[PDB]
Amino acid sequence: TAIFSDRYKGQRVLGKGSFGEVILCKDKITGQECAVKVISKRQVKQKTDKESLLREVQLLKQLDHPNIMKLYEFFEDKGYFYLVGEVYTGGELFDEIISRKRFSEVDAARIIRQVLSGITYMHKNKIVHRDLKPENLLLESKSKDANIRIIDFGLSTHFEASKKMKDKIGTAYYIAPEVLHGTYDEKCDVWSTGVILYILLSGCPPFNGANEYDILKKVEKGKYTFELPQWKKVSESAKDLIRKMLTYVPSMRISARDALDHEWIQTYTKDVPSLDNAILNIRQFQGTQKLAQAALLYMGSKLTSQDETKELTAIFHKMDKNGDGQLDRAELIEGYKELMRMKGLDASAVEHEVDQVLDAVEYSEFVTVAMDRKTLLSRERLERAFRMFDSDNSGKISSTELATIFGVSDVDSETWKSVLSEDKNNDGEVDFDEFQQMLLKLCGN
Ligand SMILES: CC(C)(C)n1nc(Cc2c[nH]c3ccccc23)c2c(N)ncnc21
Repeated sequence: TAIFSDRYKGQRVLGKGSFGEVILCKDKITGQECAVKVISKRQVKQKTDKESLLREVQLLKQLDHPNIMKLYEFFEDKGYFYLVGEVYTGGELFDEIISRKRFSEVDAARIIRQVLSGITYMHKNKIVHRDLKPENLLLESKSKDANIRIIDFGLSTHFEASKKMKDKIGTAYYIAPEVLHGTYDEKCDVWSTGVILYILLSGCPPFNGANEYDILKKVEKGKYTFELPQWKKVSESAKDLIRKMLTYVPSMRISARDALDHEWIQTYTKDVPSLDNAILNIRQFQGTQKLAQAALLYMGSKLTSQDETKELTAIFHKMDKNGDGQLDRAELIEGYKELMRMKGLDASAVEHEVDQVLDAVEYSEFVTVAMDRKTLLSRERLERAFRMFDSDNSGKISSTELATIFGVSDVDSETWKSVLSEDKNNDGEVDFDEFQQMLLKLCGN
């Protein structure tokens, strides 16, 4: 088997996806940029054997469709899997819809016609997504008229899903009822696309709730209504496709192929009023999801930072021979690499990361800067998410909004209310510092 680091080099972290982090890597000869998903074998358990994974990857490489992500290579070592594929700079689909001023059924029809064309192609090759959601709908380029590329097709079949809430944010909305009970087939992707189509034309999920188990309760029952003012401006054929896509029994449910031939897809692609109420609801929804996610990733980063701060200090304590509390530049690289070796790109990137800390910055001061640089992304994303969530720029977030944020994050109502009081003002609203202080107290600080 070939080695990944010998062919590729890490450029920058693009983000966090399902089953692992996505790194922008570049080929050391041709210079081709690629987005590599790094799945840790310790944190992610396999549902299938090695021969089944190698056979699916081999097929996935030969598959090609303009609305499906392209996979180029695959590597494996003692504790990692490297899925190498194409880079898409357009970002998530919903992040683009919140920035534009006008959105209509013609935009939603062109969006879902692409998603269906991608799903139809992957169904013919006997590949299922299972966890289809807006987060997996990336745009190929920064231009407005850009193709939608679906990511993570077939990973759910070979890798076990996470039980951590930071990895399950917003999944309960789009999951099909048959997937929760065990027996399911490719029709679960039509339900998920049906839920996305519902949110594109209204901005509120069909199966909604104040917590994960309340959302799954509505999904399992399978009941939903078009009883909102925003559904009056929408056509009847759009609702007929939704009714067919959200049919409880999968055998009675429409296929991805037959959904393209529907009267709504054929009329709105081949009067069209703007859905203004849906844009504000998608904006309010997207912001709530991203702040709830950033809150959990901030709490997770503080726990791993405190865990790694004491670990790096214990490694440098043993390496200190005389006991002056100082170490050489070459020694700090051996200890910083030892911290990475114990906790699961290469030696050159590890040596560069130590030089980046030493340019700014005693080994106690080195750990303080090095560990703050690891959390720099999670601290800034939390503040940026709080600012975006606070659309009226009042600087505060009300108790009703906190209950919605903590509700999506699965933090119990009685737990965050006890933490809020440990701020005795009783204002019924909190600023960023007060919100940050609550998250710190909710993760043992
Ligand atoms: C989560 C973010 C938005 C950072 N992300 N995720 C991906 C998907 C992805 C990147 N590499 C993969 C390998 C197997 C399956 C899925 C993937 C991806 C990509 N291609 N290009 C730019 N960003 C990407």
